[PDB]
Amino acid sequence: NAQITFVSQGGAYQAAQTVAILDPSAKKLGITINQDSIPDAWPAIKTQVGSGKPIWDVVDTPTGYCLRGGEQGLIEKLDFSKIPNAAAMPEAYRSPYSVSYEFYSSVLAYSQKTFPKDAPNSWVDFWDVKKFPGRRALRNHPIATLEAALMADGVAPDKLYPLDVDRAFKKLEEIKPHITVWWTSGAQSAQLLNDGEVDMEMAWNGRVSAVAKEGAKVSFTYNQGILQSTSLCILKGAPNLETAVKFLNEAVDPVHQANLPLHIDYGPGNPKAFETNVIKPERAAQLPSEPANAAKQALMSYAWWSSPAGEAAEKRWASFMQ
Amino acid sequence: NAQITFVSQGGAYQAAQTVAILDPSAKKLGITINQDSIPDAWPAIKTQVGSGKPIWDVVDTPTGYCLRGGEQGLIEKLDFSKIPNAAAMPEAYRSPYSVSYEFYSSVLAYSQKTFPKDAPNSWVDFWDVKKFPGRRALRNHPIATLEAALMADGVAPDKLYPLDVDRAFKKLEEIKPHITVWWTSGAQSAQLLNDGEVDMEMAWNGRVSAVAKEGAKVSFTYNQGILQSTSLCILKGAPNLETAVKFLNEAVDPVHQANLPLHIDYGPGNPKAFETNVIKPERAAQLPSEPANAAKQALMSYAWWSSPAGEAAEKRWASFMQ
Amino acid sequence: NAQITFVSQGGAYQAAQTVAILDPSAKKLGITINQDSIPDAWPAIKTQVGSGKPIWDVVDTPTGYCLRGGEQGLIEKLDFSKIPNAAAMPEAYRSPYSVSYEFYSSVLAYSQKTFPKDAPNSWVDFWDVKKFPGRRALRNHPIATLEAALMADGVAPDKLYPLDVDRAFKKLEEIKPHITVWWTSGAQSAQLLNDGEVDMEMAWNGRVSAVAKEGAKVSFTYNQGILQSTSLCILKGAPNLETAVKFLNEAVDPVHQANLPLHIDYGPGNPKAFETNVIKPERAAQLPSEPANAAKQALMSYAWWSSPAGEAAEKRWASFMQ
Amino acid sequence: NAQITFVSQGGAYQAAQTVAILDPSAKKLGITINQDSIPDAWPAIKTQVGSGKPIWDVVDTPTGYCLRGGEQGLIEKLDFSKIPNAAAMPEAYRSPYSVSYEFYSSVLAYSQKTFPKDAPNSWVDFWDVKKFPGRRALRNHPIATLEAALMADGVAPDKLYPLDVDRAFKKLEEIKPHITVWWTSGAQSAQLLNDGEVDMEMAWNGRVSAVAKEGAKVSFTYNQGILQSTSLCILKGAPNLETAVKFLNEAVDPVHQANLPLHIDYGPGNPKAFETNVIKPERAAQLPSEPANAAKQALMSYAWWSSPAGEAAEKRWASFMQ
Repeated sequence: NAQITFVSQGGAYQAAQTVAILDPSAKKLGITINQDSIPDAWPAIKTQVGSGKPIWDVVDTPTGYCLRGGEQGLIEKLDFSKIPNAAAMPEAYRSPYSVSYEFYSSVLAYSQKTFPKDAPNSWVDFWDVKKFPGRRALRNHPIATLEAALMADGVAPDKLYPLDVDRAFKKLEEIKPHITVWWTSGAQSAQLLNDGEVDMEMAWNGRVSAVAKEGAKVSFTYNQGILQSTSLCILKGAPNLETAVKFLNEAVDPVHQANLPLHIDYGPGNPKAFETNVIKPERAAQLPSEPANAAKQALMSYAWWSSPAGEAAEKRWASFMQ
Repeated sequence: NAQITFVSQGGAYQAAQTVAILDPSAKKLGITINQDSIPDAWPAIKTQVGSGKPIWDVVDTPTGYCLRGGEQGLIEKLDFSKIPNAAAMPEAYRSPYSVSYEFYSSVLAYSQKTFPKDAPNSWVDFWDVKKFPGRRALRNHPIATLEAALMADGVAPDKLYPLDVDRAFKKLEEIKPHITVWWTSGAQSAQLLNDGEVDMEMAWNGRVSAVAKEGAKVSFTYNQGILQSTSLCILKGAPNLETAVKFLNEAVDPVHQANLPLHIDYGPGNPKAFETNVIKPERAAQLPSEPANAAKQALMSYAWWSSPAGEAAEKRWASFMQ
Repeated sequence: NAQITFVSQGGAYQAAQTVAILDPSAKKLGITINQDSIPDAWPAIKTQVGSGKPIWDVVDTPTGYCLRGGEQGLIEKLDFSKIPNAAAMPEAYRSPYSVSYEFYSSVLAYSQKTFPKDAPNSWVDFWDVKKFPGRRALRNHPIATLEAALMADGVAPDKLYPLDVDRAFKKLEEIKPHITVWWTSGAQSAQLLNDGEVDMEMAWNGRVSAVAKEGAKVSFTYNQGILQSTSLCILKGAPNLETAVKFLNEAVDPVHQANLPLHIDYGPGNPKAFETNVIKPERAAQLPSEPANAAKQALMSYAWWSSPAGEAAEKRWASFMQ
Repeated sequence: NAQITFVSQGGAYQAAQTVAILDPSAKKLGITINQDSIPDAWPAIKTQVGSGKPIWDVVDTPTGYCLRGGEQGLIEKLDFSKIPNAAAMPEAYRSPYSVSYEFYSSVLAYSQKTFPKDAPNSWVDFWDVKKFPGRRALRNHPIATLEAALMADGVAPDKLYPLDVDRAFKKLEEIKPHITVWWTSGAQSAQLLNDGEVDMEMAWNGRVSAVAKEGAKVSFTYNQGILQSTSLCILKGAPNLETAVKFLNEAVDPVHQANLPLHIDYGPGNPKAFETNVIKPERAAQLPSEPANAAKQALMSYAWWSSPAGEAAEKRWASFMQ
């Protein structure tokens, strides 16, 4: 009869979670997991927790929000001695407030019709409209976008942080007159590649993979990709705290975690998933957080984005868009 | 292996569809159903279909949109000779472009803590601030909201259309100083009830149901509720038209339809679902479209809302809210 | 050696507090009271409390903020059995989070040079530029301003709430072309009366009293004044909670409280102050919260201003100012 | 009974002035000193004096403003034959329009938790992110900030003026990606140190002192601090000119001046205060303007900052921050 409410970003992503993680976890614990979905949980987290009576227990959200939340007292400090699967993960994969749930990438996607050979392969390529002609799109948001701009200006993937925001914006202003559209949704970013409105764009790898698999002649590279993650955390005042903690342990179980990539092109939060032999070699080669793919990417710094510099960067975005 | 992309509104609702309709249909047809989610599909549908190469095949959307969509050539005129389960539904449950999928209600919800006995039971009660004191919320949108205002003014549920828009707005302007919050999302509306910020509000019955299951001392009545529906349609140019047509038939199969209420508090688009003996009597009595429940409610006129009068009413809403 | 940090709005007000309340309290408890000042404490309260380590213990702020703070979990719930002076105040003068500290009024001030006889005496007078010619100023803020606009439109002082905000703004738009300036600071509002730039304005009674006493031929009426208050509260995570609680008890001691009006034209938060015979009859006649003065005024509803309707009213202000 | 209105910056600082200077001066002169507070007096001074009827008499303000004010005819040219305590101060401590009131510093403050030993001890250290890792803040303002940047670049404290503005900005642009927060108020700067959001920052020494007294494990050094002052001046047209002139004389009486450091960590405007034996040796050694402490610091040039070059430097700051 025990119960929690679990919230993620919906779509193929949440359906994939349901098959690999939510349903096997509910069945194993003997609980009911009520689901919700929201594109961006942060403002609702603040309102819910502030009231003292949030309707949500467990939130799957980009890791920076968990950190910001913990730092502002909105998120439960986790007692890891009650979450052995997470405690057995390496320290880099968790915070005092959260545990890595899955890895995704913002990548340079492109048209194989425009580029059957010699595709753009880095942000320096993306910025060079002369050497690589074609319509382009970036996300209407500074996250990952600033990192790409800095890499286009020659910064090494492992020397980005703390971001030189002034420098990133100058670089973005430079490319602006060559950006056909600044997308606001994943589906939009997929449609832009599918109908050939752009020849290249930054996109989430899951969106690119899905449209490719549907038949679109598009692809992407992990080279200079921006490697990101969502994490699970528990809201302060969660009405089902004790049950939520038990669920957290199952949600990062290696075998459950290993099953996620069987249903969607995202890597397991828990790297022990690769030890289960659930993920076949071919499949593993496609995932954002497979060692060789991860080594090609900039690892997003959630310390930087959760800090005041991240907030300030976001405030400058609105100003930038004109 | 044939496939389609199916789009709905995510959350508990899309999870419930997956268990009852999507997975069994996919298994039965031997296909893959890729899912996506979006709050409002209309704008993307225009863009996708106008490109001639949409990424979505089948959309689940409030029935009114299907009507406007079909007229404007954004969705397929269906051939019901190929969709026998739909063809056998009464004509009132379908259009030339769509089929009723699911029924939900906008209802008067209220705190049982505040109203242990003698709860408000109609929009007349909701407008009666001296008899029923307390904090109140309405949705920041004209749909259902205008009908409630007319019923508040004594119009009978079965005599609403065509709506006397002037009269609705007049009643609305009268309650306005007494509205605590004009909510904008389902989740917000549930949180408002859960944390006691409002003692009564219009809300979707599914949201109220879910909060009450979590343990909140709240309830609602179907009396003077506004009975609404979503329908399934196929994008014009859908890349998997044939498979999509076959899925629709499975989507409104009476047994699949009957399983939906087992997982969420919405009524089946196909009334034949009540004859399957799948739903328990006690559970049936809780559904928006159960006959006894439907009889207390206003049946939304999608013909009126999709007409020029409906458009003009939406355009006024902006002026009203500010 | 015990210590607290106490924060108020500075100026003559804080100097007056220091003589009547802070210094006698520090001396009686044997503690050190470190002082700070801020025009509007709310944003800093959120940042400080959110960090878990606020530098402030006790905040004197308009009562609505204490309520909003308590409702959002930023402010300590007071254990009144440890604050006998406050527990002995009537329930209407405290909340679960705060205790009334002092009363002030927004009043209709005017020039005795322009109006040596038949001065404007209500908001209806203020809005009638024909019957009462002269330059006018209001505050650049909706607080008290909306209440006055509604009273000018004929609403009774005791029938304002919940505010009909639409109606208040229409009324404010009507007077707008006749407002010479919308003041942003108390000192500015005093200077406007002193140099005759306006003949009448809404102003805080303390500002008007001070400039009058300095020699300016100005006065004001309490008729249709807006009666307001600040309250003391303790921030969650206060580094000196226990000492802060002890201080709270002394800060609303009747005799200390009775001394405040000897140094500034504001009424005691604790009405028992009038029982001490510290405040002379003549002096008492000048105070915002003396029974006869209070009876002439609209009593500001902090329930209304601390609620979402208050926030929405504030958001409309920015839009209004053009 | 004669009176004046005295204006300063409120907070602990104005409270400390009241005990040490205002109350004793009022008692000695047999007058009433009405107080006001404002963060920045300049704009109001222009308005008040331009009306010919200011409400303020005596203003306490950063010395640079006095110079510009006097030149533009906003404040009285003082007659020092009537202010003997001022006349006997060295000429460097006064202008024709003002007298040094109090000395404060902008200092390198830092966490002792983060730096138990080997704390940063100069702006060179502050700029040295590899040797001294940690979060950092600077004030969002060019004053003191530019000097720190020049010292960071190796300029000696006594060789700063006229400032090489280009070089300052170049150094500033270099540290910029490493600045966590650009603070805007003293209180914010104290909170940042107190809650560990920064491990080092420029801050006013009074703010750091106060936070350290509260128990925070923080400190600062006078090394390469920027030594600054406020002065007293009288508004042109002051309604109580004669009384104001008499107050100034009492305000810089050596004994009154010597009492100020007993209540706050600022140095006396009148150096003769050190000869009164009022201040304890250990306490003197903590003051910004103690000789040994002054010798480690840059003495702000109010002549430079008030010049056209200074104005031009302020105008560039806006361009730099965005």
